[PDB]
Parts: sequence; structure tokens; C-alpha cells
Amino acid sequence: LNIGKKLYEGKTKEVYELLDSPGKVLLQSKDQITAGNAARKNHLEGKAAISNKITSCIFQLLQEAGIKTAFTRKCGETAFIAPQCEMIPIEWVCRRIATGSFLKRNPGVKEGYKFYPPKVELFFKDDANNDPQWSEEQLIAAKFCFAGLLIGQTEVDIMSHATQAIFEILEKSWLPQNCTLVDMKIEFGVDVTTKEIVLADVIDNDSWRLWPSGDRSQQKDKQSYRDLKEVTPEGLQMVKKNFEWVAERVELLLKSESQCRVVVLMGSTSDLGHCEKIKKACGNFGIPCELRVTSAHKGPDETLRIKAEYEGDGIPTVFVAVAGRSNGLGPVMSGNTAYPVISCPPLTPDWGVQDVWSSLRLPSGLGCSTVLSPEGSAQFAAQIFGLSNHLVWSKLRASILNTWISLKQADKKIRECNL
Amino acid sequence: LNIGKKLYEGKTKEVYELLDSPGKVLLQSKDQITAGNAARKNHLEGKAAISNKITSCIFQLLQEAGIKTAFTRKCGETAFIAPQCEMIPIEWVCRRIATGSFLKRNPGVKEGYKFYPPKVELFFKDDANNDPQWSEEQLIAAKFCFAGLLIGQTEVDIMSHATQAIFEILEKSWLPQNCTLVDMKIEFGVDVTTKEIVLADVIDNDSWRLWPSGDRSQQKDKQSYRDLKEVTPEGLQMVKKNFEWVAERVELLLKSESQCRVVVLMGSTSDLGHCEKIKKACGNFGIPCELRVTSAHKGPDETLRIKAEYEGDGIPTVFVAVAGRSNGLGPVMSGNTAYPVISCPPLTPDWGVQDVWSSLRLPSGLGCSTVLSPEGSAQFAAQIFGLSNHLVWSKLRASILNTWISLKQADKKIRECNL
Ligand SMILES: Nc1c(C(=O)N[C@@H](CC(=O)O)C(=O)O)ncn1[C@@H]1O[C@H](COP(=O)(O)O)[C@@H](O)[C@H]1O
Ligand SMILES: Nc1c(C(=O)N[C@@H](CC(=O)O)C(=O)O)ncn1[C@@H]1O[C@H](COP(=O)(O)O)[C@@H](O)[C@H]1O
Ligand SMILES: Nc1c(C(=O)O)ncn1[C@@H]1O[C@H](COP(=O)(O)O)[C@@H](O)[C@H]1O
Ligand SMILES: Nc1c(C(=O)O)ncn1[C@@H]1O[C@H](COP(=O)(O)O)[C@@H](O)[C@H]1O
Repeated sequence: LNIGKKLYEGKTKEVYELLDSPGKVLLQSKDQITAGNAARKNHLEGKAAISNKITSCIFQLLQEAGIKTAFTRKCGETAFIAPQCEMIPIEWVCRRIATGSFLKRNPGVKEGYKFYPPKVELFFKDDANNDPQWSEEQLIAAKFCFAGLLIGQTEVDIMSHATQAIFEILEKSWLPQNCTLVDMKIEFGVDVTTKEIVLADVIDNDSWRLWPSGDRSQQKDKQSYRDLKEVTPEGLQMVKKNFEWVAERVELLLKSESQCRVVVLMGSTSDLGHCEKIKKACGNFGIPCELRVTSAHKGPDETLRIKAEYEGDGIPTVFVAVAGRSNGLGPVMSGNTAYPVISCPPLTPDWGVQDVWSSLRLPSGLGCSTVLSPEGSAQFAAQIFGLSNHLVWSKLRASILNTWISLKQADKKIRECNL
Repeated sequence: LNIGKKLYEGKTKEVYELLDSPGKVLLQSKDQITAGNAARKNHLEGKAAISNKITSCIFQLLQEAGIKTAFTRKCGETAFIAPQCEMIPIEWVCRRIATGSFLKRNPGVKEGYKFYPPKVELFFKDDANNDPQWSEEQLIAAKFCFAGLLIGQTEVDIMSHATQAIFEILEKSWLPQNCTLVDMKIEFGVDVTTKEIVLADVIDNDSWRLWPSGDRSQQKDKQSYRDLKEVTPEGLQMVKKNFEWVAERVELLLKSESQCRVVVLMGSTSDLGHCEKIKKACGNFGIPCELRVTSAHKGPDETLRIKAEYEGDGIPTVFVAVAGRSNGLGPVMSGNTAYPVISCPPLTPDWGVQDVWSSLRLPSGLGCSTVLSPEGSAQFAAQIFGLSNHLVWSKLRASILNTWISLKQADKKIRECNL
């Protein structure tokens, strides 16, 4: 592990070059806590390890969801390796609940006002003037350029949208711990190699407000330190316990709270290719997916026996019925299970206009849905599992963001042919 | 004209009761100009008449577009009659071009930054503290109640949307005079009788920034007075000329700059009812609409002769072809005029699925469009005329607003069944 020159030095972390690794850096956390732009600063033993653990869990969580993030791997108790970025000097805040500086800048608004959707604000990084709020108009007018990327309307719109998606994913991920994510701050950078804007710096207990059971008086974040009238060593021990409480629970955000399974039932092996597309698409959402062959018309006894094997082992299941021509498979399955059934018929333009009505017009007492896209049927099945599984939900949420970013990037490209 | 007690008294106008007229008031303008919350104040002869003329033209313009507005009629040189309202103490600003206080509150943004869509801001009315900017969150938290209407999320969303629509309509209306509407301020009230939020107070030369040829140095609005280092009587005469310049041109916003006509051609008198719906709908947009009877199949010589009568008199024309069954009327018309042709076939569920393809799949060199809704065909024809006629455009723009407000009101009603 061949460390090079000190590239940047902050109040709680240092970034070093790696002579062994082109375009990667090491972020070393420090045993230091700070607040405000006066002399609130303190040595706190174990803080480097707590900070590094939290940002390492959180970045792994966001990266595995599909959020583009400056994170390679954890690297000992107190550092992590990241792709080298040029930092954008903006603090991006997202709020679910109005507290803190939102109340100061908006007198009359009360503690607890809820933002639907979550509110995004920008602060320019400058300690000298205590990080003043900026409009999007101010950020665009600054004509910032980092690793050769000019930060214009498109880039500002992307960091704004991503800030909201990242908040939403962290908010959903803390929920199973009975913790309310109130707000957070993040920073983005331009990856010097890819030129992509990515989540960067760190996310740790300085980055957010976390209320157990949504109770402010139980705050576990750095606000406990900000709020001390006087820093005593008894005060610093409470703040340390709060950091430890977060650190003891953060790894559980990477844990699945619910098992998920899709079972694709096909009436014929000639539909196998259509079924492989559903299975592959389920893999993108981290949902195990099984293929089976059964015909409602030639083997209805066996259809019900197979159904029962999946009903009976306790694993929450979505069935996808793939039957061409007169689809009896979705209907018979739909009528005989309390679990959801999705018909995804392998329609073609020859007879598809005729065949689809066998999936759509069903007798009463049948919940059976229809999704024509095979990738769509997996996505629908993911949306069902996302109601009870934060990891699936997070991949769906990040996927909304990434698709939207792709449109922005494609419109930016085509906009050039208009000059 | 039986005047009653003085109800409110401001710096430039007074509101009186009308003993003869329940729920109506008289707004009397004054020969007074003011700026800021120090001693910039001056008698200016003819200002009452200039102010009253401008707000009377502008309110007539907005009201005839379909913007809900506290305006009954002009009432002498220096007053106008209005429905009685309880004023909402918010200054609603809309901007196309960043200047003025937008530059002070956003250092770094340059004179001339364009807002797409136009930017809406709120300022709380309070002279003591110089009208501080409010967030929507602050306005909602104030829980203001006027004529019994609680001002919540829905009401704030309506005033915000209406502010933008009113700006857009004034902006479009000034364009034919080569004047750039840069920004404006308006106020809304709750009509004490209807309980509807309506545009109120006044719109005059104090209300906006108007740049001839988009040149700031040619400003014709009250900014000319705000900007004087020292008020001299030579300075006040320039400001008076600027007010007179606006007053001499404002009546021209009520003038049509282009003639518009729809001609509905029907193959049979059995389709007349369908044609009456198009004609009535054209009336809603102030577009004259003629009905004619001609068959492409039984009288194609006559179809072309009628076409030529409308092509030949100089009046810009949209043709609507109404032919049931195999529509030959739209095609033959489309092929023989440079003017737009819209097929609006009187489809019914009996044979409509079969009949529509005769309007849709045309030989090359035919521009002919299809609009199934008869009210839709008039609206499409209005959208075409709105490219060259600000009065039509303004009715279409106000109609977007009003329809959106109707949805907000219907969602507010149905939301009650969920409690
Ligand atoms: N990370 C930071 C910072 C921050 O960088 N603070 C330093 C001060 C400084 O470095 O200048 C400190 O006092 O901790 N301030 C707020 N937040 C977070 O951002 C969201 C907004 O908080 P608000 O704007 O309401 O203070 C909440 O989640 C804070 O934890
Ligand atoms: N009507 C007013 C007022 C206004 O009420 N002003 C008074 C002062 C006062 O009464 O407190 C005056 O100085 O004229 N200030 C701005 N505007 C208009 O609102 C938009 C925003 O202007 P900005 O906020 O940039 O000054 C532009 O069109 C101004 O003409
Ligand atoms: N096509 C089927 C099947 C089946 O295929 O099992 N069972 C009932 N149906 C038909 O659906 C309509 C609605 O019937 P219900 O909603 O009362 O079951 C009827 O015409 C029935 O014969
Ligand atoms: N249906 C009509 C008429 C007409 O009705 O006058 N004129 C040409 N067509 C047909 O449209 C197709 C496209 O032809 P063009 O686009 O080259 O006119 C052809 O098959 C033609 O016979």
C-alpha cells in the first residue's frame, strides 16, 4: 500500500495519492470533531473508525443500489480507497422535516413541517462567510469547470435530482431501524478519469440528522455536539456514545429484511428465451428467479402441485405466467393462489392483437395482471417486493434517477445538431 | 353615483363603499407618486388618470382573456368599480429577465439572465420591514383567512400559477408594440361574495418594468423615478413623459393585429349538429366561424369554387372538413389549398374505427391533420391563430390556467371523502 503526497487536508480527513494505483486516492479519517467557524474543535478517540465505517457501509449501500459514487473499497479501520475526483464546492442539502437553518431562514415555519417531495438547497463552500445559500441561478453563473466539465444547467439539474434520490434511499434504508432521517448534506465531484459527476466526500454522522422513533431529543447525529452550551469531557462522552450507537447499527442497512422470489411458469420450452429475459431482469433487482415448465391445459394437476411447492416453503413469491396463444396458465394460477400472478405472454405481431385478450378479460374473482414487456414483468415484480424490501426499492429508485440522467445526456448531445 | 365611507386609504389610491351597489367598491387613483419607505413622494398632475387608464385597459384585457379579476368597469378619468375583496397581503412578482432585487439577493447573476419558465417570488406586505421575501412554506404557516377562505397549499399553488399566466399574457400583449415586459408585481384578493381568489389591487406603470426594444436605458416604467439620484422638477417631467408614453400605447393591447376565420365544410346537412359544436367553440376563442355545405364526391367543382372564395379575400383561414364515412372532403381540400385543413369526422362507435383511416392514411403531398373532438378542432384552430394573434393566444393561456384550477378544486373536494 504505497502512499504518495498529501493532496488535500481538511478538518476531519486527509486525501493521499496512491503511486501503485493511477486515478485512485486514499481518504484517511482523523480522530477530530468540529462545529462552526470559531474554536469548537476536539480530539475524540475512535471517531476516525466510526466515520470510516459509516461512510464505507453507506457508500457500499448507495453503490449497490446503482448510485454513481466515488468509492472503491474500505482500506483498514480508518480509511477507504476512492476514484480521484475534482470536488464541486457546493454543500447539497435535502430535507424531509424542517429544522435547523431552514427555520432560521424561514421565520414562521414550525419544527416538523414535512416536505413532499424532499426539499433540496445549495450552500457555497467558503468558511470565511459561513457557507452562504446559493440559488441554482448563482451556481450556473459561476461557470465552474472541474476535470474539464463545465457545470451548467444540465449538471446542476443532475446534482439536484441525485441529491433527492440519495436522501430517499438513505431515508428508506434507516426506516427498518425505527430511525427518521430528517435531512442530510452531501458533496459531488467530477471523476478525473470518467468525467462523470459522482457522489463524493463522505457520508457519516456529521452528514445527517437521525431521530430514533422520530424524536428530536433522542438525536444520534453531530447535532448533539453542535447544541452543547459548553464542551465538557462528560459532554464529549455522550456525543461519542451517539456516534457509537449509529456505528453499531449502520451495517444493518446492508441486510435484507425480507426474502423475495419470482417463479416464471412456461407452458412450453419454445418460450424459454422470453423466460430467460425475465430471469436476467430479476437479477438486476437482486431477486432470485426460478423457471418451471407446466401446462394448465395438458397437465393442470401438475400446475397446482408446482404452485403448492412455492406456496408452502414460506418464501414470499410472485408468479409470472408465460403462455402463448390462449393463455390458461395465468388464469388457473391466479384463481388458485393468494400470491400475485402476472401474465407476460410472448406476443408477436402475427397473432398478438388476438392472443392478449385471453390474459385481459378474466372471470370475476381473478386478480391476474398483464405486463407485455418481459423486462417490465421483472420490474413490476421488483416494485411489489420493494414495498417490503428496502434493497429492491433502492435499486428501483436509483434506476429512475439513472434513466432520467441518460435522457438529460442524450438531449445534451442532440441539442448540438441544432447549432 | 352614491359614494359611502372611506374603506382603505393607500399612498396612491383610496377605496370607497357604494351605497347603491352591494358588494362593489370604487378605487379612486390619486395624483401622487412614491418610491421606497423614506420620503421619496411627489405630487404629479395627470398621474391618477394615467394609472386608472392603464389598470382599466389591462384588467379589461385580462378579464376578456378569462383571468378572474376584480374589475367591473371604468368610472370616469381617475376611478374604476370593482367587486369588494379582502386583499391577501402578498406581493407576487414574476420575472422573465433578472434585474432589480433579483440581482441583490443573488450576487453573481448578471443583468439579462432569462427565466424559462418565468420565475415567481412572494414578498410579505409590511412597510416597517421593507417587504421581506417569503417562501411558500412561510405563507402556508401564516394560516391567513380572508372572507372565510383559509389560504393553504391549494390557494398558494393557485396564486403562484395565476401569477405566471398573467405575466405571460401581459408579456405577449406588449410584444406587438416592440416592448419587453421584464417583470411585474400583482396582488390577489378574496371576492367577499364569490369567495374566489381573483387578481385585484391595480396593474399600472408602478407594477412592471417595460423596456422598448428590450433596452433598459429606454425604461418607460416607475424605475425611471426610483433611479433619480435627486428628484428635481426637470426629473419629474421626464418620469411624467414615460408614464404618458405607456398611457398613449396601452389601449392598443386591446386591438387585434390579425384577422382570423374558421370555415367548416360539411358534406351533408345531417352533420350540422357536429358543425354547430365547432362554431360555438370558435366563439369561445373570439374567432368568426362560417358553415358551408359541399360534397367532394357529388360536387367537386363547387368544393373548389367555395375554397377559392375564402382563399381570395385576404382573410387568414383554417378549413375544418366534416365528412362521415369515406372522408374525401378533407383530402381534396388539403390537396388544393396552402391554408391548413383539419378533418374532424363525426365518428360514432358503429363504424368510427373503420371510417377514421380515410382521414389518417393520405397520399404524399397532403398536410391534412385529424382532430376527433369537435371542441378540440376549434381549439386546434385557435392554437394556429394564436401564433399571430395575442388575443386568441391569451384565451388559450388563461384556459390552461382555469382548467388546472378546476382540477385543484375538484381534488380538494374529493380529498374530503378520504377523512
Ligand atoms: N453537514 C452539515 C453542516 C456542516 O458542514 N457543518 C459544520 C460547520 C462547518 O463546517 O462550516 C458543523 O457545524 O458541523 N451543517 C449542516 N450539515 C448538515 O446538513 C443538513 C442541514 O442542516 P442546517 O442547514 O439545517 O444546519 C443537516 O443534516 C446537518 O447535519
Ligand atoms: N411594484 C413594485 C414594488 C413596490 O411596491 N415598490 C415601492 C416601494 C414600496 O411601496 O415599498 C416602490 O419603490 O415603487 N417594488 C418593485 N415592484 C415591481 O415588482 C417587480 C420586482 O421588482 P424588484 O423586486 O426587482 O424591485 C418590478 O416590476 C417592480 O416594478
Ligand atoms: N371463462 C370462464 C371460466 C374459466 O375458464 O374457468 N370460468 C368462468 N368463465 C366465464 O367468465 C364469465 C364471467 O363469469 P363469473 O365472473 O360469474 O365467473 C362467464 O361467462 C363464465 O362462463
Ligand atoms: N388515394 C389516392 C389518391 C386520391 O384519392 O386522389 N391519389 C393517390 N392515392 C393513392 O395513395 C398512394 C400514394 O401515392 P402518392 O403518394 O405517390 O400520390 C397510391 O397508392 C395512390 O394511388
